[PDB]
Amino acid sequence: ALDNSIRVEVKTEYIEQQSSEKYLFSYTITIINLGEQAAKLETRHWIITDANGKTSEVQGAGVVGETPTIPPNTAYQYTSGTVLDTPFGIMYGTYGMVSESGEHFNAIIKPFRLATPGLLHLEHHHHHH
Amino acid sequence: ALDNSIRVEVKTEYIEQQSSPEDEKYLFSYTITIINLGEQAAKLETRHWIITDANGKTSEVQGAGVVGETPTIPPNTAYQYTSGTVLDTPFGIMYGTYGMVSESGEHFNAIIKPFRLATPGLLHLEHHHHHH
Ligand SMILES: C[As](C)(=O)[O-]
Repeated sequence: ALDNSIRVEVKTEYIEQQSSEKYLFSYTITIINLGEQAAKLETRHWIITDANGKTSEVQGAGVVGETPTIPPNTAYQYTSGTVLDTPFGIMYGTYGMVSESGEHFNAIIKPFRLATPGLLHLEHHHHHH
Repeated sequence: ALDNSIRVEVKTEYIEQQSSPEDEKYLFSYTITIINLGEQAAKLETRHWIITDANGKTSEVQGAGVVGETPTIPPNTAYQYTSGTVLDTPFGIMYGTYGMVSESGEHFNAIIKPFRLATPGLLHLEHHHHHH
């Protein structure tokens, strides 16, 4: 029931540039419950930040319109997206969970990158001879 | 000439609400199918969208290709792709054109008929029944 009983994994994908400039990204999240009892995702709380420092927040019921119940040792996956004003940004937040025993807690979704394949930062190394 | 060689079909889906305390936002996805019924390959070079919210407030999107590519659709082939858009109202309309170019080098447009974007059950269901 305690925190850490829920692990959040994330993958993203730059979808398309909407020049009017805006950038559409998609993100697929897998919420895995490794706790003793089942847990229900009741709310979400996103904090999005673009390359310019402009930040926005989204608080709502469930994810993609659903409040799934994730039994123990089960993984719930879903996909959504966000439109940024810049070709890259950072996104993090929390999910409002509720244990089978009626105990409410937050599942943490660590910061993750939103970026076009051309602006994804790469550190460069090489062989020393 | 080749204006009839391409047919566009589309389906949509309400993904998720992206609203902030005072700024309504609704994320939609759309899956376009571009069928080349021509006897020659056709390459999608540009797109030009006209997006309208429930109040007539429109936005215009113009760019090269779709989702990062300018696909070549050979004869008798249906190319599908998915993208999306965010509206400030739970209902809206989209329409526009794709700038196509044929193997022969000729440029023409593939029309994209207007289609809706709507959150499910925005309008209550109407009921019919076998009379008598
Ligand atoms: C599934 As999407 C992020 O292209 O609306």
